[PDB]
Amino acid sequence: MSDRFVIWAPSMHNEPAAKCGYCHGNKGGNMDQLFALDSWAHRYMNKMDVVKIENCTIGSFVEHMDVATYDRMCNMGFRRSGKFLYKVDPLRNCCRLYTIRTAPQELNMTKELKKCISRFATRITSEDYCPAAVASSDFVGKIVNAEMNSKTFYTRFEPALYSEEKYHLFVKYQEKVHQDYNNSPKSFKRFLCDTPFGPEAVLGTQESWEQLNNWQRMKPGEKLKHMGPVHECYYYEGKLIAITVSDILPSGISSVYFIWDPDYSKWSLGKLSALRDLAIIQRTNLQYYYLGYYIEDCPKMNYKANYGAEVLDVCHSKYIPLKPIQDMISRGKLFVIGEEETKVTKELYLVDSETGRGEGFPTDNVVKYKNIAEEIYGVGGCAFKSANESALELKELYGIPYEEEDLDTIYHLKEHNGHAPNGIPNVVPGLLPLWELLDIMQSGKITDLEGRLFLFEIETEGIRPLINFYSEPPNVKKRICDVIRLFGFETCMKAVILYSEQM
RNA sequence: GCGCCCUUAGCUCAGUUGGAUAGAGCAACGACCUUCUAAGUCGUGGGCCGCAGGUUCGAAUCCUGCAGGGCGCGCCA
Ligand SMILES: [Zn+2]
Repeated sequence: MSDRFVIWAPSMHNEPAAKCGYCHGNKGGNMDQLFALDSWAHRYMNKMDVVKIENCTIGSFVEHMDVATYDRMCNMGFRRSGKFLYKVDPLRNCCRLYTIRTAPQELNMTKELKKCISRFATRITSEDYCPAAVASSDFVGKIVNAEMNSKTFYTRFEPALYSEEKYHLFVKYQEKVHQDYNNSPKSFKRFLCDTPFGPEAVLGTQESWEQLNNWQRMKPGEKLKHMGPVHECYYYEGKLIAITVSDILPSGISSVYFIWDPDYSKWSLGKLSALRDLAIIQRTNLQYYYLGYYIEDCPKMNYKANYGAEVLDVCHSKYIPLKPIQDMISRGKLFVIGEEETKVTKELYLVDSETGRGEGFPTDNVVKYKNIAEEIYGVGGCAFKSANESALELKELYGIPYEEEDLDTIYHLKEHNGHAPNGIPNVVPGLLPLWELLDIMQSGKITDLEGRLFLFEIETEGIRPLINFYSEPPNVKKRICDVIRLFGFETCMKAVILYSEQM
């Protein structure tokens, strides 16, 4: 209990584009960003008026997942945001997302923000007192040893729980900068108190917290044992003015949000948490700092570019630094990196390994990459014809209810408003392409997992062994292999999958 | 994220915060001692400068820049 990987069958629940929190479905005269790329933009310009563009969501209702398994998941792209563990395919949807990582050892921050760190260190010091005037090329030295020998601004680590003290600034700040004058209490309990991470992992032992607050003088090499969300309050005198919210994985730290007190924002609390929590890595033995979820379609997130982020890729699990591809990722275009064996007529082969399913790939710094995703799932790419016939063989090979769709049926018609078109699109770079699934059955690798997994329906509550693969209903079998196309091959081996019918 | 502030001894301070780093308390020596030159009072002597350049006989000193020293509060899923 509370230790196995739990993920339900994804169901693309869709809503009108007005409900979108970032894009609203309107981006002026920038219809190229709305669709995949320019190739279909030149052809769907007159067809977009007859086909509605909604806000597609790809995700599932998860219960709990162990920290070790989720580390791949947050590296894959399925970053936690509430209990709806979700992701957005890079092809169709109007608001794409994918995890990013930052490295504090060699971050290439811009010179514009270099003046910001010069401001917070002067005021905090107690005037005459100075820790000697020496060279400070590494900015760690003047912050770690200054927060403890004074009472200017001291912090304290806390778990992710409920605290009444934060409520005062949690409401007024939204009423002040977010214009959210109607804040029910459920907006705090749901967001930062019910996480998919294991409750024992969040609790752990206080010893991990004890050494965590001792990060200032702890010697590197000590074994860390912290895994889960983190809350680092920002005390001042005898109150709080900022609340840090982030999640520390067993391999890195992922940040989400920030909160200020409206009028008590004297000490420029916004940039303090960011600049004094990526320096945790140097003092500890951690390796990664995840900024969270990146959105190119939302211009507001451009400040995260200065954080040294890392635009991810979900089709091939190959990290690539944000700055070298700053222009390439612009305008909301697709981003799938090819290989030396690039082909414009055959689909991509996939790899299912313990370390080769989103557990880091070897990367070279000085490399002039090129974009090949445009020639795969677009007008100029011939891979669509091969994908069109790929679905035909799936139906006549084993008997799984996957039927192809016509040429002008890639997106739901505006006449489909009266009947919700529940289903999983086949042309999705995030989803496993049909090329690899075809080789799975031929190679016999599907057989090993066959006969070991149990059929588990939420509305049935029945346990029965699997002896004949074709005896189970095909519609249920359809949902089983859908997750195999989305959530790592092997993976599902150490996991149990549930299904949703028409939720 | 943008703003105006000051970048001189181990310290506080001068040179309208541009033309020698000087007094004073400290630690040093000493004609200064009833064994108060290791708790009097007087000569004072080592303690000399920050990272780069910038436009001028000139730079502790109009500072664009950087690391470190001052002040409203921000386009912060
Ligand atoms: Zn959207």
